[PDB]
Amino acid sequence: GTILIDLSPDDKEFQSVEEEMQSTVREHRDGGHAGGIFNRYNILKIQKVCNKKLWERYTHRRKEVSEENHNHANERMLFHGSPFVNAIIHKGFDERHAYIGGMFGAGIYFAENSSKSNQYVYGIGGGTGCPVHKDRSCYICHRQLLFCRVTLGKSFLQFSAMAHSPPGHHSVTGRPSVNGLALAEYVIYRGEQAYPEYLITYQIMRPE
Ligand SMILES: CN1CCN(c2nc3c(c(=O)[nH]2)CCCC3)CC1
Ligand SMILES: [Zn+2]
Repeated sequence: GTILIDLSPDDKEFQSVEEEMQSTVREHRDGGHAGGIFNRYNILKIQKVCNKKLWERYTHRRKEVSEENHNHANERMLFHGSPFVNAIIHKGFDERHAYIGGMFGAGIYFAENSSKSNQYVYGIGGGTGCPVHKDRSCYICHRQLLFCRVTLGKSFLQFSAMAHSPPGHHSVTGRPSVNGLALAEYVIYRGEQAYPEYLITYQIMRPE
């Protein structure tokens, strides 16, 4: 039941999603090993992901969380990078999309920094890079990220450099405690707490 609707570059919605993508690029501690060397992207396409059943699954769970947290879903828009982006947009997030080895346990991880999610497009640590050239810094091959609506509810705060949520919480927030420029990362433990709203197709750009 998934349909993908292309947004025009003239559409304010295209422009606001592009800006979130470009404006949350940072430098990574690996010097670009996992995700490549770049300061900005070439955005090729932004599509709205439309699935009624997956949307209703999300909103149902959002209302449950909200009623357990003084009517506050604590909903954010966050990036997700994965080799399984085609399955996510068709069947939703579920326990097959869980980072078993994540630092906050086996859940589904999201980032405020688009460049953080970019490191996972070709797999954990960037895998072996693009399928065509085996290059984690490929500037030719088209990459995809999801920009997702995520219900955090009561989030457990972890200060730091499928499982269950900590008791009494709906998610975990990984707060950076060393790299002053890094934005937060987040984990949910139920697929129904995220909806993949935008599919973004891009290339990373070689710095001049
Ligand atoms: C194969 N899995 C795909 C998604 N994945 C993933 N992890 C993270 C992020 C992400 O976008 N995808 C952003 C925060 C850091 C962790 C874990 C590995
Ligand atoms: Zn390539």
